[PDB]
Amino acid sequence: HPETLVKVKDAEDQLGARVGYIELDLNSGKILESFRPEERFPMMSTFKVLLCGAVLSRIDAGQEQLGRRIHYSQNDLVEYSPVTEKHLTDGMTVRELCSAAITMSDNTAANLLLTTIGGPKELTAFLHNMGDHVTRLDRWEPELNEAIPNDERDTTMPVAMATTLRKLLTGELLTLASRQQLIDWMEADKVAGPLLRSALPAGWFIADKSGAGERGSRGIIAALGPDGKPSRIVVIYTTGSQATMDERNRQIAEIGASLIKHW
Ligand SMILES: *C(=O)[C@H](CO)[C@@H]1N[C@@H](C(=O)O)C(C)(C)S1
Repeated sequence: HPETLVKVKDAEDQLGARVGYIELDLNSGKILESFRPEERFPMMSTFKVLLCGAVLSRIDAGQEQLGRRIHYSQNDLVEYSPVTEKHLTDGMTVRELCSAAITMSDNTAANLLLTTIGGPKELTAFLHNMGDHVTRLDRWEPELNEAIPNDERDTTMPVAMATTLRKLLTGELLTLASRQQLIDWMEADKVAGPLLRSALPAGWFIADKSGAGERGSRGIIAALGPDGKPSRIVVIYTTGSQATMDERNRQIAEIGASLIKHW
Protein backbone atom coordinates (compact mmCIF):
# COMPACT_ATOMS: atom_id res chain seq x y z
CA HIS A 1 0.00 0.00 0.00
CA PRO A 2 1.36 3.50 -0.91
CA GLU A 3 0.79 4.76 2.66
CA THR A 4 3.65 2.49 3.71
CA LEU A 5 5.90 4.28 1.20
CA VAL A 6 4.96 7.56 2.90
CA LYS A 7 6.26 6.11 6.18
CA VAL A 8 9.43 4.81 4.49
CA LYS A 9 10.11 8.30 3.10
CA ASP A 10 9.42 9.71 6.57
CA ALA A 11 11.96 7.24 7.98
CA GLU A 12 14.53 8.66 5.55
CA ASP A 13 13.67 12.16 6.77
CA GLN A 14 13.96 11.10 10.43
CA LEU A 15 17.20 9.14 10.02
CA GLY A 16 18.83 11.38 7.42
CA ALA A 17 19.93 8.31 5.44
CA ARG A 18 18.80 5.96 2.67
CA VAL A 19 16.23 3.27 3.47
CA GLY A 20 15.74 0.33 1.11
CA TYR A 21 12.44 -1.52 1.26
CA ILE A 22 10.55 -4.25 -0.56
CA GLU A 23 7.42 -6.31 0.05
CA LEU A 24 7.22 -9.49 -2.00
CA ASP A 25 4.39 -11.99 -2.41
CA LEU A 26 5.78 -15.31 -1.14
CA ASN A 27 3.72 -17.49 -3.50
CA SER A 28 4.01 -15.65 -6.83
CA GLY A 29 7.16 -13.62 -6.26
CA LYS A 30 5.29 -10.45 -7.25
CA ILE A 31 6.76 -7.16 -5.99
CA LEU A 32 3.96 -5.51 -4.00
CA GLU A 33 5.77 -2.34 -2.90
CA SER A 34 9.35 -1.07 -3.20
CA PHE A 35 11.64 1.84 -2.26
CA ARG A 36 15.26 1.89 -3.54
CA PRO A 37 14.85 -1.81 -4.52
CA GLU A 38 17.95 -1.84 -6.71
CA GLU A 39 20.39 0.12 -4.57
CA ARG A 40 23.09 -1.67 -2.59
CA PHE A 41 23.15 -1.88 1.19
CA PRO A 42 25.47 -3.77 3.57
CA MET A 43 23.94 -7.15 4.51
CA MET A 44 25.45 -7.24 8.00
CA SER A 45 24.21 -10.27 9.99
CA THR A 46 21.31 -10.91 7.55
CA PHE A 47 23.77 -12.94 5.43
CA LYS A 48 23.72 -15.63 8.16
CA VAL A 49 20.43 -16.94 6.80
CA LEU A 50 22.07 -17.39 3.38
CA LEU A 51 25.09 -19.05 5.00
CA CYS A 52 22.97 -21.69 6.73
CA GLY A 53 21.04 -22.12 3.50
CA ALA A 54 24.35 -23.10 1.88
CA VAL A 55 25.18 -25.42 4.77
CA LEU A 56 21.77 -27.10 4.48
CA SER A 57 22.33 -27.65 0.75
CA ARG A 58 25.59 -29.47 1.59
CA ILE A 59 23.72 -31.55 4.17
CA ASP A 60 21.10 -32.47 1.55
CA ALA A 61 23.95 -33.52 -0.76
CA GLY A 62 25.53 -35.64 1.98
CA GLN A 63 28.63 -33.43 2.09
CA GLU A 64 27.88 -32.31 5.63
CA GLN A 65 25.97 -33.56 8.69
CA LEU A 66 23.80 -31.65 11.16
CA GLY A 67 25.35 -33.64 14.00
CA ARG A 68 29.03 -33.17 13.09
CA ARG A 69 30.93 -31.63 16.00
CA ILE A 70 33.25 -28.65 15.44
CA HIS A 71 36.02 -28.29 18.04
CA TYR A 72 37.06 -24.62 18.00
CA SER A 73 39.25 -22.71 20.50
CA GLN A 74 39.42 -19.36 22.34
CA ASN A 75 41.51 -18.06 19.42
CA ASP A 76 38.44 -18.21 17.17
CA LEU A 77 36.26 -16.01 19.37
CA VAL A 78 35.37 -12.66 17.82
CA GLU A 79 33.18 -9.82 19.10
CA TYR A 80 29.58 -10.77 19.99
CA SER A 81 29.70 -14.53 20.49
CA PRO A 82 27.15 -15.14 23.31
CA VAL A 83 26.65 -18.83 22.49
CA THR A 84 30.01 -20.05 21.19
CA GLU A 85 31.92 -18.49 24.09
CA LYS A 86 30.05 -20.79 26.48
CA HIS A 87 30.91 -24.01 24.64
CA LEU A 88 34.69 -23.91 24.24
CA THR A 89 35.25 -27.17 26.15
CA ASP A 90 33.05 -29.56 24.15
CA GLY A 91 32.53 -27.63 20.92
CA MET A 92 29.23 -27.41 19.04
CA THR A 93 27.51 -29.35 16.27
CA VAL A 94 26.77 -27.88 12.83
CA ARG A 95 23.07 -27.73 13.79
CA GLU A 96 23.88 -25.86 17.01
CA LEU A 97 26.15 -23.42 15.14
CA CYS A 98 23.43 -22.52 12.63
CA SER A 99 20.89 -22.18 15.44
CA ALA A 100 23.31 -19.85 17.23
CA ALA A 101 24.19 -17.87 14.09
CA ILE A 102 20.52 -17.28 13.27
CA THR A 103 18.68 -17.04 16.61
CA MET A 104 21.37 -15.17 18.56
CA SER A 105 23.36 -13.76 15.63
CA ASP A 106 26.55 -15.28 17.10
CA ASN A 107 29.55 -13.98 15.08
CA THR A 108 32.03 -16.79 15.78
CA ALA A 109 29.41 -19.37 14.80
CA ALA A 110 29.09 -17.65 11.41
CA ASN A 111 32.86 -17.62 10.90
CA LEU A 112 33.15 -21.30 11.82
CA LEU A 113 30.41 -22.27 9.35
CA LEU A 114 31.95 -19.99 6.73
CA THR A 115 35.18 -22.02 6.97
CA THR A 116 33.39 -25.36 6.56
CA ILE A 117 31.81 -24.32 3.27
CA GLY A 118 34.93 -22.77 1.77
CA GLY A 119 34.63 -19.13 2.81
CA PRO A 120 32.98 -15.97 1.36
CA LYS A 121 33.94 -16.94 -2.22
CA GLU A 122 31.99 -20.22 -1.98
CA LEU A 123 28.93 -18.59 -0.42
CA THR A 124 29.00 -16.02 -3.25
CA ALA A 125 29.35 -18.85 -5.79
CA PHE A 126 26.39 -20.64 -4.18
CA LEU A 127 24.27 -17.49 -4.56
CA HIS A 128 25.40 -16.94 -8.14
CA ASN A 129 24.44 -20.52 -8.98
CA MET A 130 20.89 -20.06 -7.69
CA GLY A 131 20.28 -17.00 -9.86
CA ASP A 132 21.49 -14.25 -7.53
CA HIS A 133 24.16 -12.31 -9.45
CA VAL A 134 23.98 -9.37 -7.02
CA THR A 135 24.46 -10.49 -3.43
CA ARG A 136 28.11 -11.00 -2.51
CA LEU A 137 30.03 -11.89 0.63
CA ASP A 138 33.69 -10.88 0.63
CA ARG A 139 34.89 -10.78 4.23
CA TRP A 140 34.44 -12.53 7.57
CA GLU A 141 33.06 -11.30 10.89
CA PRO A 142 33.41 -8.64 12.06
CA GLU A 143 35.03 -6.83 9.09
CA LEU A 144 32.03 -7.41 6.84
CA ASN A 145 30.11 -4.81 8.91
CA GLU A 146 32.39 -1.87 7.94
CA ALA A 147 29.76 -0.31 5.70
CA ILE A 148 32.23 1.91 3.84
CA PRO A 149 30.30 4.40 1.64
CA ASN A 150 29.98 3.13 -1.96
CA ASP A 151 31.82 -0.13 -1.15
CA GLU A 152 30.18 -3.09 -2.92
CA ARG A 153 31.79 -5.69 -0.67
CA ASP A 154 29.34 -7.60 1.54
CA THR A 155 26.23 -5.97 0.04
CA THR A 156 22.93 -6.93 -1.54
CA MET A 157 19.94 -5.06 -2.99
CA PRO A 158 16.49 -5.25 -1.38
CA VAL A 159 15.05 -6.99 -4.47
CA ALA A 160 17.94 -9.49 -4.68
CA MET A 161 17.75 -10.48 -1.01
CA ALA A 162 13.94 -10.75 -1.19
CA THR A 163 13.85 -12.99 -4.27
CA THR A 164 16.77 -15.08 -2.98
CA LEU A 165 15.02 -15.64 0.35
CA ARG A 166 11.83 -16.67 -1.46
CA LYS A 167 13.76 -19.30 -3.44
CA LEU A 168 15.46 -20.62 -0.31
CA LEU A 169 12.18 -20.87 1.59
CA THR A 170 9.93 -22.26 -1.15
CA GLY A 171 12.05 -23.36 -4.11
CA GLU A 172 13.34 -26.82 -5.03
CA LEU A 173 16.89 -25.83 -4.03
CA LEU A 174 16.61 -27.40 -0.56
CA THR A 175 14.66 -30.48 0.51
CA LEU A 176 11.39 -29.83 2.33
CA ALA A 177 12.99 -30.96 5.61
CA SER A 178 15.82 -28.45 5.17
CA ARG A 179 13.52 -25.60 4.08
CA GLN A 180 11.52 -26.14 7.28
CA GLN A 181 14.66 -26.23 9.43
CA LEU A 182 15.77 -22.88 8.03
CA ILE A 183 12.36 -21.32 8.69
CA ASP A 184 12.34 -22.86 12.18
CA TRP A 185 15.64 -21.19 13.04
CA MET A 186 14.38 -17.82 11.73
CA GLU A 187 11.09 -18.11 13.64
CA ALA A 188 13.10 -18.70 16.84
CA ASP A 189 15.04 -15.42 16.39
CA LYS A 190 15.67 -14.07 19.91
CA VAL A 191 17.37 -10.77 19.05
CA ALA A 192 14.91 -8.92 16.79
CA GLY A 193 12.37 -7.90 19.44
CA PRO A 194 12.23 -4.08 18.94
CA LEU A 195 11.90 -4.42 15.15
CA LEU A 196 9.03 -5.96 13.11
CA ARG A 197 8.07 -8.24 16.01
CA SER A 198 7.02 -5.28 18.16
CA ALA A 199 4.40 -4.41 15.52
CA LEU A 200 3.20 -7.99 14.87
CA PRO A 201 -0.43 -8.76 15.81
CA ALA A 202 -1.36 -11.78 17.92
CA GLY A 203 -1.80 -14.94 15.89
CA TRP A 204 0.55 -13.82 13.12
CA PHE A 205 3.61 -15.76 11.99
CA ILE A 206 7.11 -14.31 11.67
CA ALA A 207 10.50 -15.76 10.79
CA ASP A 208 13.24 -13.13 10.61
CA LYS A 209 16.89 -12.13 10.94
CA SER A 210 18.17 -8.68 11.81
CA GLY A 211 21.50 -6.97 11.39
CA ALA A 212 23.51 -4.01 12.61
CA GLY A 213 26.81 -2.60 11.39
CA GLU A 214 28.96 0.50 11.30
CA ARG A 215 27.88 3.93 10.04
CA GLY A 216 24.33 3.51 11.27
CA SER A 217 23.73 0.33 9.27
CA ARG A 218 20.61 -1.55 10.38
CA GLY A 219 18.40 -4.08 8.60
CA ILE A 220 16.02 -7.02 8.72
CA ILE A 221 14.71 -9.75 6.40
CA ALA A 222 11.49 -11.59 7.25
CA ALA A 223 8.73 -13.91 6.12
CA LEU A 224 5.43 -13.12 7.87
CA GLY A 225 1.67 -13.37 7.57
CA PRO A 226 -1.65 -13.73 9.42
CA ASP A 227 -3.18 -16.92 10.85
CA GLY A 228 0.17 -18.44 11.78
CA LYS A 229 1.33 -18.74 8.17
CA PRO A 230 3.82 -16.61 6.16
CA SER A 231 2.52 -15.03 2.94
CA ARG A 232 4.96 -12.17 2.27
CA ILE A 233 8.67 -11.38 2.43
CA VAL A 234 9.77 -7.98 3.74
CA VAL A 235 13.32 -6.64 3.49
CA ILE A 236 14.40 -3.35 5.09
CA TYR A 237 17.93 -1.92 5.09
CA THR A 238 19.38 1.45 6.05
CA THR A 239 22.90 2.86 6.26
CA GLY A 240 24.58 6.23 6.76
CA SER A 241 22.46 7.52 9.65
CA GLN A 242 24.08 9.08 12.70
CA ALA A 243 20.98 8.21 14.76
CA THR A 244 21.10 5.98 17.84
CA MET A 245 20.22 2.28 17.74
CA ASP A 246 16.91 3.03 19.47
CA GLU A 247 16.00 5.63 16.85
CA ARG A 248 16.79 3.21 14.03
CA ASN A 249 14.84 0.41 15.76
CA ARG A 250 11.81 2.70 16.16
CA GLN A 251 11.75 3.66 12.49
CA ILE A 252 11.89 0.04 11.37
CA ALA A 253 9.13 -0.84 13.83
CA GLU A 254 6.97 2.02 12.55
CA ILE A 255 7.45 0.91 8.93
CA GLY A 256 6.33 -2.51 10.16
CA ALA A 257 3.27 -0.97 11.83
CA SER A 258 2.28 0.71 8.55
CA LEU A 259 2.87 -2.53 6.64
CA ILE A 260 0.61 -4.48 9.00
CA LYS A 261 -2.08 -1.79 9.13
CA HIS A 262 -2.39 -1.75 5.33
CA TRP A 263 -1.98 -5.49 4.73
C1 LIG B 1 25.03 -8.52 12.72
O1 LIG B 1 24.70 -7.58 12.04
C2 LIG B 1 25.49 -8.40 14.18
C3 LIG B 1 26.85 -9.10 14.34
O2 LIG B 1 27.66 -8.73 13.24
C4 LIG B 1 24.46 -9.08 15.08
N1 LIG B 1 23.09 -8.65 14.80
C5 LIG B 1 22.74 -7.49 15.60
C6 LIG B 1 21.25 -7.15 15.50
O3 LIG B 1 20.54 -7.79 14.69
O4 LIG B 1 20.77 -6.25 16.24
C7 LIG B 1 23.17 -7.83 17.04
C8 LIG B 1 23.40 -6.57 17.92
C9 LIG B 1 22.18 -8.79 17.77
S1 LIG B 1 24.77 -8.69 16.84
